[PDB]
Amino acid sequence: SHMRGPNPTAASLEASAGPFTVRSFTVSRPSGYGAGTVYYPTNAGGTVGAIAIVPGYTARQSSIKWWGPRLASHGFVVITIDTNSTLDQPSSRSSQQMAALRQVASLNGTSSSPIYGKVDTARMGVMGWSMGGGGSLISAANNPSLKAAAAQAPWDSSTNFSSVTVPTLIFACENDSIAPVNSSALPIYDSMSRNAKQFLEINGGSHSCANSGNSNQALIGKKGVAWMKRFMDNDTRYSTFACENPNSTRVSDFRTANCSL
Repeated sequence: SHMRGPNPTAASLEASAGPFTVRSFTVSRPSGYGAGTVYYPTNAGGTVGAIAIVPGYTARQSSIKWWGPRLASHGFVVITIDTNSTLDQPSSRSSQQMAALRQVASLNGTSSSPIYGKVDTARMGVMGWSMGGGGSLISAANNPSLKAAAAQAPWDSSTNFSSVTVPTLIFACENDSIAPVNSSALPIYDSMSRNAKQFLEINGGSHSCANSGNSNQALIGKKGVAWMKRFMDNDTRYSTFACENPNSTRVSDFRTANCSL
């Protein structure tokens, strides 16, 4: 267990920001990816786990930026990345996500870095949108020591993620016409037998339903923070929120397995 911050409430996890103070910086010399913003917290008590977030095809940090402060304010170091090319495919995106986690761990050891010793480099998570969500699931399949994964509107050329043992949360957008739920998100979710997993489908959601500026930041933010706290911190105070079937008009579908209360 790695418990930091007060006992959460649905209300405080729905809030725009958690208890901790967040400052950010642009990574100076990115190592094995295009660009990175690091978001961190100053007064967490101990060190916090790190999460690397990757956008979709043609997209940049903009699409996924809101997660940086939303997660960091609850006790994580979060790096949002631009890929080497906006036209990088999921396997390449996974490689770059893992290179960003690698560099976050190096900046942890770098006296000139604002996250100097602010990071616990044994507790790492992966997140991403679309092809970046596909990348996150590849990162989880290839690296089972990752503590948690969350993909929003994921897309990959293959829907078989049966090797994934990492607790995985899938955000789906009901009306997605880019990576439709019935051919992408759902099939990907159904492939995972060996892990804690969850599927939350956003009612009437387009492909961008979990991106910066979305109309469900309360519910989506609550779920992603609760999932990452539960599984990255092994913090059982978050079990109620991580596993709950939300009683919301904003949710069109909910599935979960191996998520014990």
